[PDB]
Amino acid sequence: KFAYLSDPRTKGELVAYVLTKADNKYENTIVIENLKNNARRFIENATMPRISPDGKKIAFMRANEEKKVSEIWVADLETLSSKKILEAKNIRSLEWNEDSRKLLIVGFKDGEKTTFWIFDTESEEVIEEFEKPRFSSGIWHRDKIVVNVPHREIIPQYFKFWDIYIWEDGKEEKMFEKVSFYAVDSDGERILLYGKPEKKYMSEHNKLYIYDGKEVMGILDEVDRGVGQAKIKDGKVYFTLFEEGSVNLYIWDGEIKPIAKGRHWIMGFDVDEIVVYLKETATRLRELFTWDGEEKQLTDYNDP
Amino acid sequence: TFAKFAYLSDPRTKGELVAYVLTKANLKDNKYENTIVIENLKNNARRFIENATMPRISPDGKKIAFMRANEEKKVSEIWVADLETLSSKKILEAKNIRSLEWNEDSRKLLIVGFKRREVPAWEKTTFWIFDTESEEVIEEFEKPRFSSGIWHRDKIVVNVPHREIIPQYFKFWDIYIWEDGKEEKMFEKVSFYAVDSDGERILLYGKPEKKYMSEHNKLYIYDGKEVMGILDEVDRGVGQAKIKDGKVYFTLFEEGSVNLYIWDGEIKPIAKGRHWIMGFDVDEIVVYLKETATRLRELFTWDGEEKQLTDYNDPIFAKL
Repeated sequence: KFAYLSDPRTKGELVAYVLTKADNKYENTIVIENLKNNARRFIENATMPRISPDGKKIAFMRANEEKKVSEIWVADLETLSSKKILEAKNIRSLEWNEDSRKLLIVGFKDGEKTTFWIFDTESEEVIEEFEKPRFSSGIWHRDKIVVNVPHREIIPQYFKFWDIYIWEDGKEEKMFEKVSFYAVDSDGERILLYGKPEKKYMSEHNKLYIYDGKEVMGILDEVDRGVGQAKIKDGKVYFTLFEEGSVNLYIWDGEIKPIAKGRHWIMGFDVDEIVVYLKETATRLRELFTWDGEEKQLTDYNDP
Repeated sequence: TFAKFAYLSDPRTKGELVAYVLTKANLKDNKYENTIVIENLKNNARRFIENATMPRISPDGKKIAFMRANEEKKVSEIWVADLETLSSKKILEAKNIRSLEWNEDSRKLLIVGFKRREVPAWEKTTFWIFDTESEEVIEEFEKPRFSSGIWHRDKIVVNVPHREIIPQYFKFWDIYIWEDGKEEKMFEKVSFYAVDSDGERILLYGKPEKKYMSEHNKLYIYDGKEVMGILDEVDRGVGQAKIKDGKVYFTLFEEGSVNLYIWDGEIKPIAKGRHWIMGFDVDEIVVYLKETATRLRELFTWDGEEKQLTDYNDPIFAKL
């Protein structure tokens, strides 16, 4: 079989991704590549690569058989002394704080709870923990956490709605009540919201909105397309659109401009100093590319 | 602070009967209460079942199955009311109920849900077949979490998530057909799942085979020969879909509206306009909930022509 790439990530001039190949069973491996060197590192049986903004550390998930546990590890990129920091039944998200110190882990140990752990690198331990209803999710907003929780109602509902809180040190305030979007990213100032506008919950497409404490501002209101994945970085939002057989990557900075548009589908991207993504085509499996204004191919596992 | 209104959900029809859930604030007990209303289309006569949701009228119009929440036990109960003998009873207790569906014979009842200890719509999944004649559960089986099932004549078509160990993100399903404790695989690792059957054709919902798939779910019909798409050339999201006598009834999300259509080899509108259709059903007649910018959802029928059946929220203004 071929090499199947997942979960492209970048910070500084490092890029990382998951490589899936088959011996017995299928095998995941994190590859870490420097973009002025091209030498590669290897974490075996690892998934969910997340590297700190400052580039000193990488967190990851390792699947574990027998105990049937999902493990969270953290390692120094230099010395590479990895250590297991947490165990859970399942992990839904893993995200570094801007300070390259705190890690947010969301996962599962009426009914079930989503657990949010905050790991500290200096203490070298989990320092806070809280629980929310099921299907909850969260993201860092500076040192606060923006938490999405499903909207609970006694009146039967046809559409699915969300409450959104901002959380800090055990206390929280409700941002939105019964809305049709949820928070997916933040640049520490603007929160990026994915979904449908308030009262137009019956609308056709998932789109994007920015919120800073003043008003909710759509950035795709007049584009009749649906969004795949989106990120925000320094006030600019990077996002993928479903467009007639293709999935294309765009940037918004007040104007929508294309990063990677064509007969392809972009399946995962990340952006720090340089935009990185996985692009697949009809004939070729997804390879890793970079984009600094111009596209460059970084991987060629599936040559043929 | 507001809620002065009646909130309608889950429209159903069999023969000359329609039913739905009416939800309303009890100003005495200070909480919302769900009531099933059963209306006869010939004379507009109504019947009520208090403290109930999930109305399911038996094909022969002689029974209704429904769900009752026990707040104090944290369990959902399945009940059956006999509209002829005017009696009802609890037939099953479970933690949660996913679906409730009568067999064509108005005797067997398929319940899918989650057992109790000791896509807009109104660690194992358990499937129960309850027999109203025998008055007991006659078949019961478990599948992995997030499985689902529908009747296909006297068989059950079962959708099971295709987990596989190749980590991914497009959702795949295996689909089996089940009878008398034995099953057969019909589809292996497909990006759709069975949502309805008319006894002959199976209606499938999901995303195209092959690389192309992406934004919207689509509708497909399995006829015993090939899986055929019926909306591949229409770039719109699909809501709910049902198949009856080989015709497919479905909602599309179009430009801020949600419209109801019928497919019979070509697509024709049933209820198209600046509105949203919030659930529908079809037997001899089509029934649906329709909401607008200025009006909360009310019940409507369609037999070639639209007729408004309810006016709870505008009882003076609406019916002139």
